[PDB]
Amino acid sequence: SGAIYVGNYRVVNRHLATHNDWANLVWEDSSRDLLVSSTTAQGCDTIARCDCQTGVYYCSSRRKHYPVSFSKPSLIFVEASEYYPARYQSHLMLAVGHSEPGDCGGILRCQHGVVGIVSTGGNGLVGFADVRDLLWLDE
Ligand SMILES: CN(C(=O)[C@H]1CCNC1)c1ccccc1
Ligand SMILES: [Zn+2]
Repeated sequence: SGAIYVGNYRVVNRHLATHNDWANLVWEDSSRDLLVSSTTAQGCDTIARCDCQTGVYYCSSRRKHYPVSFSKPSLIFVEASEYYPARYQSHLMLAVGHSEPGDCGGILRCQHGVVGIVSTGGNGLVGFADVRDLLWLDE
């Protein structure tokens, strides 16, 4: 689990979004595994505006942050799940690292802020849904 809180927005994995998320839906992309919901409290997270390919992500299944190199956001084939067990996920970044289902929502961050959230795992690769293109999150 985990979310990004920036201004009056909550960013979550679309597959973990709650009733309240969908009740206050701002934007969702099933191809990206992202949902943004509206919040009453003003969030204080900073979204990275950059093309960093290095950062640190939180891995709940190890209670540890890992520094990683990650690929630029791309259209990536993803398998096995129950929300979508096989399809192309867009705006996805991979790194070599540990991820399990429950690690989804872990934040990946660089010096410039939040890069994205853990979205996919399997074969020792961790997929992060990029948020850096969502310039609207900051206004
Ligand atoms: C196992 N796996 C793949 O098969 C991808 C890797 C690049 N193209 C196919 C995958 C997908 C998403 C996240 C982590 C791993
Ligand atoms: Zn950066």
